[PDB]
Amino acid sequence: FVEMVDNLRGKSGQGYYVEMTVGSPPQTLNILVDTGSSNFAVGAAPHPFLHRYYQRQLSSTYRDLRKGVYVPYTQGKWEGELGTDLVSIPHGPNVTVRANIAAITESDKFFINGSNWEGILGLAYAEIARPDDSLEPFFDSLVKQTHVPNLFSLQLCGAASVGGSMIIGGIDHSLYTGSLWYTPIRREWYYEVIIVRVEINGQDLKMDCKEYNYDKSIVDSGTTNLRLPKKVFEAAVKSIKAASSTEKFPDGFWLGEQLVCWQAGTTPWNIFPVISLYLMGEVTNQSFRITILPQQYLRPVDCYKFAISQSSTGTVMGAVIMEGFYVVFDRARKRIGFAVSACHVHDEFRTAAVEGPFVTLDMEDCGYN
Ligand SMILES: CC(C)COc1ccc2c(c1)[C@]1(COC(N)=N1)c1cc(-c3cncnc3)ccc1O2
Repeated sequence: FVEMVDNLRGKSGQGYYVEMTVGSPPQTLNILVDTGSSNFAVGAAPHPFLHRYYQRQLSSTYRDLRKGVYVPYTQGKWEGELGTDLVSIPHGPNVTVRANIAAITESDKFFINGSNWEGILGLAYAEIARPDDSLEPFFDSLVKQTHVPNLFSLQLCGAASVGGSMIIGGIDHSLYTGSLWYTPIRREWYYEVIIVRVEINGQDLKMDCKEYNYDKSIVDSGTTNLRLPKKVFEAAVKSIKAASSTEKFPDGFWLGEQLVCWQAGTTPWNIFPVISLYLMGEVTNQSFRITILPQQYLRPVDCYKFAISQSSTGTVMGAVIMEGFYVVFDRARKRIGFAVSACHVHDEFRTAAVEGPFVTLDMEDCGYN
């Protein structure tokens, strides 16, 4: 899998992208890697923000599905024309598949001014594909048409340029240390999981665990922050406020509405607590925990942004979580694996951790229905 190592690039806060080719002859595009959606959609018109775009008129293998698709989402929208074409991944497996491609023809707040990507690769399941679940997501097409095993894994490395690895069809042991610990994929739509317990500096938040997953918890490479349900965010901030009493901060800061600054080099990591999420384990009454540092949740913009935010769509384990870990999207076995990332950023005192097993009762009650 060495050829796939370091196949991800990006700029801080603008997502991680992978190089792809579409059409014959192949057209090279950079594509945002998104485990939080399920469409393969590429710019197909000369939007001023785009370095390049899909030109269907140059492709002999293009097939028109003669159908439109309309996709608003919480932070923008895109609209496009459905088709199929030959798609490959230069720094992925040595294969070419015929996949659905939405040719983006109108969008709002979708493309980023200054970014180096031109499209989005939705790695989640058909249930949330647009316009409906009969539009086969790319990864399903890949697995159906080749011998590529039904899993992929992500090592997101963070820092400005960011880098990482998407290992398609397997797992690269050089990207992590210790053991992988697996949590069940609750349902195949988003990559949905169940959080059974939350600690701040080893101190249990002591909330009904249903709150942690109201109305869902997902693993999402297409979200920057750790996003937490409102009630849980509130409780987490109160505890983090308390744990970091050494200094005082404005209420806007905890809402991600203004930065806070330290004279360069004297940033006090130590006054900031670690955060632990316990995830439902593979066995009845068994869990494991993942632990991140302030290096993960205080984002550099020396100034810093608080990168934990409140949510009305449930818990979202975005880049803030994923950058601590090597994450295995084991589709074949309906589970997601976490191990300590070989690239994660740590000091000489504390370190991101994946630890188990723990005894946790009533974990089935933590899921929302
Ligand atoms: C299945 C439905 C409900 C959600 O569907 C969508 C559709 C489009 C869509 C995105 C999601 C989004 C927003 O969050 C995620 N995961 N992808 C998304 C995220 C980014 C993004 C990611 N990271 C950093 N900056 C921007 C850019 C575009 C973008 O577009």
